[PDB]
Amino acid sequence: GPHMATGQDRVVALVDMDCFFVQVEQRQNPHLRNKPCAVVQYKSWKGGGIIAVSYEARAFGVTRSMWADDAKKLCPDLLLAQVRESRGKANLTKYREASVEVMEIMSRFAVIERASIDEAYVDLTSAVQERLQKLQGQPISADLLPSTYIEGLPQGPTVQKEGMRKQGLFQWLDSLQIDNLTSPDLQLTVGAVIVEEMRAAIERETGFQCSAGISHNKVLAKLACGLNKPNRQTLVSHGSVPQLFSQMPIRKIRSLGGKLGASVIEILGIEYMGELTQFTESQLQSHFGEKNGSWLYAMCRGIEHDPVKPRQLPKTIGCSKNFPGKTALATREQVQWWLLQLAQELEERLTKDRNDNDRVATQLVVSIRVQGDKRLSSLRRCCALTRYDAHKMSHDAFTVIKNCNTSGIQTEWSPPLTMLFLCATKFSAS
DNA sequence: ATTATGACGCT
DNA sequence: AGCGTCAT
Ligand SMILES: Nc1nc2c(ncn2[C@H]2C[C@H](O)[C@@H](COP(=O)(O)NP(=O)(O)OP(=O)(O)O)O2)c(=O)[nH]1
Ligand SMILES: [Mg+2]
Ligand SMILES: [Mg+2]
Repeated sequence: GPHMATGQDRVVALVDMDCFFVQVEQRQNPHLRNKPCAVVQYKSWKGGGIIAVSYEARAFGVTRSMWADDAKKLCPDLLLAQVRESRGKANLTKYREASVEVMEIMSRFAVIERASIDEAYVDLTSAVQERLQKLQGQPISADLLPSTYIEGLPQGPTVQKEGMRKQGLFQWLDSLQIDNLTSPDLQLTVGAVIVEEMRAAIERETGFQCSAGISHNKVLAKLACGLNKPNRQTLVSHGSVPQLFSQMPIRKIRSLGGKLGASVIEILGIEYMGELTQFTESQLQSHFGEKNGSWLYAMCRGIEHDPVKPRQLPKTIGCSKNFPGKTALATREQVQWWLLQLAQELEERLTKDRNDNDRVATQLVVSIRVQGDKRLSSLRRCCALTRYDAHKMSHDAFTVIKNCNTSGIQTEWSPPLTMLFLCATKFSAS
């Protein structure tokens, strides 16, 4: 009753760039704009592997993870941009720099948590309180929400998508009690006004379009963001959760798309997030552990407490390359040369990071995969990172991995290596 | 031969 | 510390 917390204390937004790498390439090359196009890494094997797809190309069935040759079968006029190659490997610098452009704009409005190269959470609670004081009980005009959808509306008592959007928005705004400065629905609405402004700023100052979700916590904001992509934002209220979750496959919620989500489905004999409400917190904890159980009990009611962390910069800086099938590294000279290539890219990125961000990494993590292992990493070993020198980093990585070499011969490497990975971690202020 | 990352939980 | 999971 009156003591049952409803998880309506915060206003949280999730901003995700639409087809990011594609937009970066379309800004640089206007010939790619408003066209079916995709971004690929490498080229020789099946035309390269697609990692980003414009919405025009998605209409033909083009997806991430698809080989470009296969994509061309679905979309013969598909245009392709290739990721830059440096020191024999894909180099993603252009997209990391474009990311910084966007994240610095977002940081003007509120503290953000960088969740990936193209998305960030925003805690708008305080900004919303400020705007509400400025409004002075003035109603919110639909003109202030020109790209906002209200999930679950319209309802009750009409052909085109924009007319649907506007009808739902008008139903929402008509039911708003702008008198109450602590109404959660009002707070969400003001949050959506601020996010319209943030997205306008991003597009004006970078040329990039994005989508966004506005809700009371990170998981609902993330889910909302995907409901109306591209170039739109969606508000998911606390009240919309029962209907939304009643037909929501468990796998659609962040964290449940893998083995745990499959176990929830299999053990409980359910399919949708809303079915979880029928179990007690102790029941869920008994199946999925104390932490997962409490999280599921709250999440199926729309409640989640994970804070937006004040963290605009990545916590690690890493360099990885796969060596599939017959390109695996089977000599010591090979392994040394590629450790050096990775280490040289890492040195360049670390030196730039130190100059920009006033910090130094102190730990080097070396991960490898050996032929036959189906795991991402076969082995992971750390050593100290005391100088930004690629030859030293690569020599140290070799020293910590050289005992994996089964070959009695000194020149050969067996079993051959199918992946190398260097990761700088444990940053300190400098 | 699905690649290149990044975050975070467990023990 | 080293390994596993999840995202994409
Ligand atoms: N290297 C690499 N980059 C990837 C991979 N997957 C994604 N990226 C890169 C390329 C992506 O552009 C970028 C952002 O990932 P999203 O937000 O998941 N996809 P997007 O922004 O394209 O479309 P949407 O409009 O649906 O949000 O991350 C991968 O497997 N490998
Ligand atoms: Mg995106
Ligand atoms: Mg994203």
